[PDB]
Amino acid sequence: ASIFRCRQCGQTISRRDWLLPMGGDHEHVVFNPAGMIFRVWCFSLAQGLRLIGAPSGEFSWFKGYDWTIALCGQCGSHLGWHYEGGSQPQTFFGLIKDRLAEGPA
Amino acid sequence: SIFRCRQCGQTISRRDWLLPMGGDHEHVVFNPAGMIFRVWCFSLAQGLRLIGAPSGEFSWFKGYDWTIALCGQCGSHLGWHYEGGSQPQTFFGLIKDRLAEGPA
Amino acid sequence: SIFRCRQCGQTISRRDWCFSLAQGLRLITIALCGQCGSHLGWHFFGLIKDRLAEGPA
Ligand SMILES: Cc1cc(N)ccc1C(=O)N[C@H]1CCC(=O)NC1=O
Ligand SMILES: Cc1cc(N)ccc1C(=O)N[C@H]1CCC(=O)NC1=O
Ligand SMILES: [Zn+2]
Ligand SMILES: [Zn+2]
Ligand SMILES: [Zn+2]
Repeated sequence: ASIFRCRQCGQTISRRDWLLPMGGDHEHVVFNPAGMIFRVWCFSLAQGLRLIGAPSGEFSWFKGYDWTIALCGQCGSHLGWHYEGGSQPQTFFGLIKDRLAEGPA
Repeated sequence: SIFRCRQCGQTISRRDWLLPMGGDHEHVVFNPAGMIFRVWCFSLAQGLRLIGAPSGEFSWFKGYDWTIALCGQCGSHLGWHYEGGSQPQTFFGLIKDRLAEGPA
Repeated sequence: SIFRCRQCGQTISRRDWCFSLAQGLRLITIALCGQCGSHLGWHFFGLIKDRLAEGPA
């Protein structure tokens, strides 16, 4: 019973039970076109976020998925991205590990 | 999909250059210091600096000698170059979490 | 060459021992890693190879 909370405001976001091994690992170190590097943990589900914009396929780290920016729905901190439009799974979250705090349910 | 050094962005390898050694490009191995590594095998890499002389001692890959591979830019230890074997003669075993994957 | 739990590094088995002997498991048989409780296989010990790591003795 471990949960991940927004490090800025404490809202519960996801659960350790929901870690998802995308391509063999739940941890992906990635860089965007601006050269910013993120350590992303993949989760099946989340709550308490606000997904902003329409999904985009441009520069997706995960082939066959479109992404949307995920903010903490409470404080607006950028916590990662939601991925959709794929298969097995259809949808999942890539959340920035350093912006989360893990603790007891 | 390009692999860069996670510490500095040096260009290192490509997803196209992954090599399934023994049926898998990923090997999970431990050294005699008890460190566990998820090693990805690549046919080719660039931007590294190979340090020292090859050694067969404790090689995870039978028939190959290894040389330490640093990031040629920042000096971070990214893995090993393997040589002296067959099919292939040489390849790179890089530590997955010391790389960052992203756009070409 | 020694087989260890990939998740926590518990020693499980070796090259010399589908295994005939293992250590460090808890049989529930479903074989859990005794240390971290990862499902590593069943008891003949059958172990998920992808759930192991290999190194020197
Ligand atoms: C595409 C992009 C352009 C910018 N000017 C700044 C940032 C980004 C960015 O992080 N995009 C991310 C979105 C999620 C993903 O999968 N891949 C990406 O590169
Ligand atoms: C051989 C060795 C001795 C130490 N004192 C510390 C670390 C290491 C080490 O990582 N060696 C690696 C080199 C690459 C290989 O294939 N197998 C290994 O165990
Ligand atoms: Zn928040
Ligand atoms: Zn570097
Ligand atoms: Zn374990």
